[PDB]
Amino acid sequence: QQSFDLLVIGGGSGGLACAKEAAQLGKKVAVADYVEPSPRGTKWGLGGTCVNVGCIPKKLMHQAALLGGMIRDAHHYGWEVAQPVQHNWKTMAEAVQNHVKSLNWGHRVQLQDRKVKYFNIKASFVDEHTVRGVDKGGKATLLSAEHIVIATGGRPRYPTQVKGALEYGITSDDIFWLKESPGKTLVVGASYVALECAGFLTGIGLDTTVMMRSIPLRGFDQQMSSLVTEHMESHGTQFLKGCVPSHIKKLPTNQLQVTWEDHASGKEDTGTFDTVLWAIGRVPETRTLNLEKAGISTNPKNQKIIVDAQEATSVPHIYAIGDVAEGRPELTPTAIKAGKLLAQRLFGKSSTLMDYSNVPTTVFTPLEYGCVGLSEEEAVALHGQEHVEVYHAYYKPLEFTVADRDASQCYIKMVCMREPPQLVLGLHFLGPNAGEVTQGFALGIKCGASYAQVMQTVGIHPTCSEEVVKLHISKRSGLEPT
Amino acid sequence: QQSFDLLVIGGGSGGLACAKEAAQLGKKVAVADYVEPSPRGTKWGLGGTCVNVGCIPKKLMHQAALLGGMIRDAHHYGWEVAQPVQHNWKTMAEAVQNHVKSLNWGHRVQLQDRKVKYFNIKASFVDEHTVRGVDKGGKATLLSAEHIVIATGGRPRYPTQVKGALEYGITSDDIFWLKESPGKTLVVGASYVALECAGFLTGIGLDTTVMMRSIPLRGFDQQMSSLVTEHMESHGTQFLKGCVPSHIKKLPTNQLQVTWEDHASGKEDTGTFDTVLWAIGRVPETRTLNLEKAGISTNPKNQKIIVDAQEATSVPHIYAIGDVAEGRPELTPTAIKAGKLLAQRLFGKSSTLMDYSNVPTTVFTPLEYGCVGLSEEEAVALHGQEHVEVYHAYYKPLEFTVADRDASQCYIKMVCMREPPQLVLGLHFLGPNAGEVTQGFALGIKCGASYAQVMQTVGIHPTCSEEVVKLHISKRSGLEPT
Ligand SMILES: Cc1cc2nc3c(=O)[nH]c(=O)nc-3n(C[C@H](O)[C@H](O)[C@H](O)COP(=O)(O)OP(=O)(O)OC[C@H]3O[C@@H](n4cnc5c(N)ncnc54)[C@H](O)[C@@H]3O)c2cc1C
Ligand SMILES: Cc1cc2nc3c(=O)[nH]c(=O)nc-3n(C[C@H](O)[C@H](O)[C@H](O)COP(=O)(O)OP(=O)(O)OC[C@H]3O[C@@H](n4cnc5c(N)ncnc54)[C@H](O)[C@@H]3O)c2cc1C
Repeated sequence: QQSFDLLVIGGGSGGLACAKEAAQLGKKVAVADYVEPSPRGTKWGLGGTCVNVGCIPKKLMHQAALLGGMIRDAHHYGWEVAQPVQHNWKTMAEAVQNHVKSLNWGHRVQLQDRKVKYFNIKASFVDEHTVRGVDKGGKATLLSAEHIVIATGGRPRYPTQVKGALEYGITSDDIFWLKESPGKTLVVGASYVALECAGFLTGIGLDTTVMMRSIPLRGFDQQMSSLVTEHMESHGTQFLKGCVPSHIKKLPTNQLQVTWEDHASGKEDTGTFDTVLWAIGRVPETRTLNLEKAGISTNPKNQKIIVDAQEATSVPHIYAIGDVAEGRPELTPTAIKAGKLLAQRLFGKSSTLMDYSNVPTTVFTPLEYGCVGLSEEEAVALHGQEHVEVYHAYYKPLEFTVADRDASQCYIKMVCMREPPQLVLGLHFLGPNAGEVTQGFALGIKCGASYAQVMQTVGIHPTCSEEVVKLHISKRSGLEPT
Repeated sequence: QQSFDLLVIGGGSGGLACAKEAAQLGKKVAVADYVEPSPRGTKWGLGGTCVNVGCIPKKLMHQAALLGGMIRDAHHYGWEVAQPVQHNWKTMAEAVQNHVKSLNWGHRVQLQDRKVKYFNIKASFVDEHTVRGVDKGGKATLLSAEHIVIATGGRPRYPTQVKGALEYGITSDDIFWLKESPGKTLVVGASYVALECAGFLTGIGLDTTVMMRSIPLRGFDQQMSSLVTEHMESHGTQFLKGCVPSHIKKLPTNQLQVTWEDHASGKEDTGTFDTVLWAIGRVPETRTLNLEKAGISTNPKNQKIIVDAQEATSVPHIYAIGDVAEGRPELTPTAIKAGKLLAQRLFGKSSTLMDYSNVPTTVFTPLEYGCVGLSEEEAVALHGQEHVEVYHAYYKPLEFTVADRDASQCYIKMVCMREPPQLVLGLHFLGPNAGEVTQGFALGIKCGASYAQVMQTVGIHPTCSEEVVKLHISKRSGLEPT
């Protein structure tokens, strides 16, 4: 159609927030969002990855597996539930998918009510102020605007040089939509996406195995990541440490013949699974954009979009947000706010910039891992072991006592500066409702909380989070942390 | 026996902490703890109210009822659990009680290892440096010490002028130990003790009714308390608003004939219940102390012990801690720390005082209510409506969506100062894992967090606590909070 004050490419977490805000600021906004299906042929509605194949489905299926543990615990507190309790993938999927759809329609209604022309068209630049797009039936349509915002996020990544890879494998995109149970599954990866999925899969009774080339959750505090995987294998998830896939052969039975190199024992083993999921990192969606045709530089290694402290780029009126923006953390909350504030800066008269420092997060694994601030190792790198004090503790959730469920791995460590009052650099929590616990402490770090203040902060008894506040044993002291 | 550097009357939350610390400071400590049974004849081990008839049993039975909701939700996520699932009080009680005992022995072992002579003797003063006590078989025993610490807490309170009261009623002390299901129960009270108990009782399938003379949770933010009870009656708990008991008659069937005045409708109705629990406030245990024989002044109204900012009293070497200390909040964490720090001050060389300001708390009702800082109403009283801004929101836990369980009452309000950056005065959370959520924010308030900082604090998605950080709609604005 004609032009708009603002045009947003990608109707997901970041983009939709930018549009809705701009639209709320009395500006004529337009958004184009197209869901190029997955190799396996999966596709979905408006809302981006988080809504359709990310946070939501993941968290809800995790909730499913958790409930399974809840039913065991149930009998300990007096609930005479017939223990031989099966779980069927169809019901769960049905339920999760329907909610996902509520969000699709929920967004369209929000875009309609704020009046934002929605073009389900996959964009690509032609010049510096215009884009061209195709649709379901494939037909061009001229679109331009003064300001443009790229919020195209990314997509899973397939392995290079692995026959059978595309032809038979599936990704995080396909799993939340499978029509029938994945049956026996092999998850290839060490990212949080990998761990979380094998986790709830194990939770719902599936034979699951994680294949890791090297270390777990690269990027996160290693001691905690270590504790996470240890909890997993101690509770059903099978692990293939130090292994890489080389090829997959489908059997006349339709099963998958996964062959691999085991760099930690022999040198090549093989297994048979019903599903093989590749969780090996994502790739920014810039390929199709023709960013070159618009003069928007991007960093070579990670095909992201180089950006300003104002999410700006090569061109002064073109901005990048979310998974595509280099440096920016791949989280839904940051993209939402970043884009929302960007709208505020453009036609809202605000001068506030997005602040990606100390962003709390939580990996939703069987035993949840929530953290905010510096990694221990990360802390000594910036200050030196000499100026860092680390308080830690193994604790036991009251609820775990009567349910008689293992408390190992329920560990908490708080990284502070050694000199008083000892500013807190990072907090790490491993246990039930980790995200629920970490959140509040994030405000503590954004405010500059100190260990001195932590000690003067009474706990809510009885709870797991109070343990965070009861921490007194440093690692330097050498004392037993239990 | 002979004297000790420190003598502690009452081996519970506050006292045991004081002793263990003093004992750890190389001082010879002694503690006397006697559990004068309840009118109904219930009694227990070392550890105080929290361990035996408070936080622990309460929280675990609450956990029981919660699991019941968890089993319903279970079917929605695909868990084919045979819905007609009964719950039996015997198993639960057995399980909860055994854990309670672990704490009894757990404490004795800690007192043995730190070497603290334990005299299961109910004390009473004779002079200013000595006490006299009786035991199981009742036999005196001379005990003195330079410093004395009174940590005798309190005990339930029976109604005055209500025939049938003692003869048939039970208290928070008796419920956690009942040998057989309470059957149909009537809870008389509006304190958190009252609500929490009728709550898990309803949770485990019992016909429960709360009888309230007037308002709920006097002392707490009224809007939130209102929301709490509303959630309860919307989910099984029956309410008798504006009623007072006048007499109880036992029927030849052993049931209880509760007669009462209904100041909100007729003027006198009657009901029949299996159990009647009086949750109408506690009373400090000073009666038996002969505080007069030692010259320790106490405030008339609340028979507590008047104290210094150092938990000191009339006499310079006698200190009071916990439920007996006037002004001090009746919580386990405060008593623990207060007593621990007191030890640090005496023979530890510390000059730090206990800080009872902004203590977070959480009432464990069907739908949990966690809060810290000022009550809204409390805030306008100290600053004036004119200088207070209140942000609020109704939200829906992701997990509630697929389980299809009502989100009403899931409300969050944050009371701040109106002038920027808008210091936060109090935070109120109503929903799942309230204590888990509130804790962290307590550190935020102890640090002086501001709403400006709250807005710059990214949330962990998806979680309930992130809602706390997403708050943007003020009450002044008049806008819809959903
Ligand atoms: C398995 C998994 C689990 C996750 N769990 C969490 C979690 O618990 N918490 C959390 O905070 N984050 C989580 N994330 C990450 C989160 O979903 C992303 O950080 C967030 O979606 C990024 O937002 P975005 O707006 O940048 O892009 P996206 O939400 O990915 O949206 C981009 C949109 O643009 C479309 N598009 C792409 N190219 C074009 C084009 N050329 N033309 C038109 N449209 C185009 C896409 O198809 C899509 O609809 C998870 C991710 C995965 C994969
Ligand atoms: C139903 C209920 C639920 C609760 N839930 C919570 C909760 O979730 N969280 C929380 O933080 N708090 C909770 N509390 C309150 C908490 O238990 C108290 O605040 C805490 O126990 C007070 O500690 P204390 O050391 O002062 O006294 P107590 O723990 O009460 O200990 C006093 C001890 O001294 C003994 N004693 C008394 N008089 C004498 C004497 N003359 N000679 C010798 N010994 C004597 C007593 O028998 C007892 O063993 C709850 C209370 C109740 C009643």
